[PDB]
Amino acid sequence: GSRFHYDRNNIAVGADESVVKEAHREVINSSTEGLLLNIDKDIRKILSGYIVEIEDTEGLKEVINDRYDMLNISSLRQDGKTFIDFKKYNDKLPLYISNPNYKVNVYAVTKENTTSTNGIKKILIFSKKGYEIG
Amino acid sequence: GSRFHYDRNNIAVGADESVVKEAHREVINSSTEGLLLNIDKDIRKILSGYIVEIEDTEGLKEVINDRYDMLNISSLRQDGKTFIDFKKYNDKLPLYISNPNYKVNVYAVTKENTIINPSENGDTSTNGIKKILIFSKKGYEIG
Repeated sequence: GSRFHYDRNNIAVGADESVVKEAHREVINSSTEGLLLNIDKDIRKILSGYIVEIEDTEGLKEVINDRYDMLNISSLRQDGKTFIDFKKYNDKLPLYISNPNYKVNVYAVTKENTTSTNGIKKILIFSKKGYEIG
Repeated sequence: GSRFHYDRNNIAVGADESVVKEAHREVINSSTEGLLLNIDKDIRKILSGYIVEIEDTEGLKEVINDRYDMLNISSLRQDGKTFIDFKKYNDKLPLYISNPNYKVNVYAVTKENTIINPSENGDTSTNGIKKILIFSKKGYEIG
């Protein structure tokens, strides 16, 4: 099979979940400001961005960057590493995690899956409890 | 009161300046290549690293390792002592102190005060980082 999904002009616009999931498996650093990781350029090119969501112990979810045009929250450091920035669309503040058992879920959105983010098809690429984040 | 400052996970991430300074007070060797000293593991754990600065007689200051991602100049050597390496981000050379009255200042940066990622303005400097002076000696006081 092929690692990526291609559109009708053979431009890569997506990938199966397992592929996207595996590409984000190496986290260098996590904190309430965001995630630092190495992401392959060819993976970066198939994504429109990321959705950031806090989930409480009752399973209730809150999307922090909750509009279709607030998905662009990752950028590259001078050294090539990717920072997915929780603060950018959170009033430039770190995430507030009120209980260490709350979860921070980050989802990747592929270009073929791109006002709200509900209804956006997305790929869970990071999920940790507050006590497991910096 | 409490020796350390604790984060939302009840992990120590800082402390009052008096505690940090006191934990670095006793230096085994100071040279232009850096500082050798014993630091308590529990203090090491609350630090992101150190900023090294040369300060002339007129008070003009030069930070040697000036970036948010260059604080990591400390390590444990074979005997468990900490060595704060002045060469690491100094083009791999020892500090050049032009005049023996000039100072070398070293500041510690605690985890709660560290800069994890550059600002949205794209600033990668330590200017403005909150930091704690833990060593300040003139050239003639330095090996």
